[PDB]
Amino acid sequence: KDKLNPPTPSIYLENKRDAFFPPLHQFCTNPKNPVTVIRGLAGALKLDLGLFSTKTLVEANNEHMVEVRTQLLQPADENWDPTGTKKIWRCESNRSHTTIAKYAQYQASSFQESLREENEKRKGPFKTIKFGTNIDLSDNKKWKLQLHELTKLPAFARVVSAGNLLTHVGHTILGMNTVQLYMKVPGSRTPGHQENNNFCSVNINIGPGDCEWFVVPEDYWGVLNDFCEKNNLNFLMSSWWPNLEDLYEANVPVYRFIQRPGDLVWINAGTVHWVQAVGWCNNIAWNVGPLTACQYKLAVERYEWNKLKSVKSPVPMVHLSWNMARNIKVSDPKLFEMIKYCLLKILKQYQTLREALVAAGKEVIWHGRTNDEPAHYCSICEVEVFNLLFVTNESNTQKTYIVHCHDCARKTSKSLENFVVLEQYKMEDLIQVYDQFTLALSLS
Ligand SMILES: [Mn+2]
Ligand SMILES: [Zn+2]
Repeated sequence: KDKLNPPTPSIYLENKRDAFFPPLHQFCTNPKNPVTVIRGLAGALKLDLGLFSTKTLVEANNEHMVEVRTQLLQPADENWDPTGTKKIWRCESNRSHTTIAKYAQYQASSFQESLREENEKRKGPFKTIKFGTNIDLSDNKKWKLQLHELTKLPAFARVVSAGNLLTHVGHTILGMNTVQLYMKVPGSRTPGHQENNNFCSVNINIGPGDCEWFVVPEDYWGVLNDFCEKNNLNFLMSSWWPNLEDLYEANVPVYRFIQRPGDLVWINAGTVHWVQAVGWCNNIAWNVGPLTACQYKLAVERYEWNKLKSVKSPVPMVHLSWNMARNIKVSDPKLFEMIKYCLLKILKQYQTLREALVAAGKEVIWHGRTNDEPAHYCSICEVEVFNLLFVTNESNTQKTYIVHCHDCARKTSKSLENFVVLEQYKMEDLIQVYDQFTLALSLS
């Protein structure tokens, strides 16, 4: 079917008015659009892309760390086994570190070399290439001008904004509410994935070359998960590059398009995607969490799925839910009922545990909280832990307060004789927040 190769939802901006036009915001967050390509974005806003050129970055922080992926240069949209025999899903992506200065040297000399090949005139085997990925631009003192340029974007797409759920977590989540940079040569691949906890993502191509994108809607993610399982791959943790013929045969639609310098790509909640550089270019990217029922629902789903798969959630959805009820007026009836439901579940499970502890003679110690103190995760199994913290007698004594979840502490110390129970929030306080959380009226 032509329905298996659908057109890409696109918007062409000419000027600042197109960029601040409110229906643009509604178009991007609409669940029917798995991806939106906003063409001409940097031009419309007069964004100085030159601030993210390799030359500028070398000048600013030449010793900054780069994660290198070493890959094979593959033809077009395919991925072949090393021998050139069959197309397969597993893709080779070996890891190391370098600096901005050293990758730049390779980026530049790579281009000079293809110029000379182009003037030499005249199934693999395939060449090897290096991709500079996940460069951390969180530091405002190292990247002042770079980060300031991005405040020129319309609010809904900014790293920081009042309507962005990630802004209400109350703490930095590296790569999500901070900017990441990518430095590329042709063939550089970002393999198939969903965003962390299914949050939306924003990507701007700095240029000068293009990137080619492949996109699959959220509700087909299960099919791709089955493919991975059948091919001995972990959907969440392995590197894989889908066989397009396998997908067409399984009746999975695939969006495909080119991102040019200055184009902004909006990846909607839960959308599955993978990317390769066609030319020489840099990209920047981060996440955004719109206040919609669909975004919250999908984030919670992946949060629960991550527990089953023994994978840590970078977004602490329990802490976030309480922050919302504490500080945000919610006027969408569906979204409100979702949050209220989750808080109720958290509260009941917490009340159930606290009473079992008390019935069994275990002391609960008032420990409280400092402000801007992150959510805590279990030092053993890395699940989020809320309110009741399990700390060893020794770690308590030394005031290191190393956190365990209840189950991990029990597996170590059968009657918890090796632990103290620390409580961060009074129950009366939590009941109050829940009870005062009501649906706000909006006429929109
Ligand atoms: Mn992504
Ligand atoms: Zn644990």
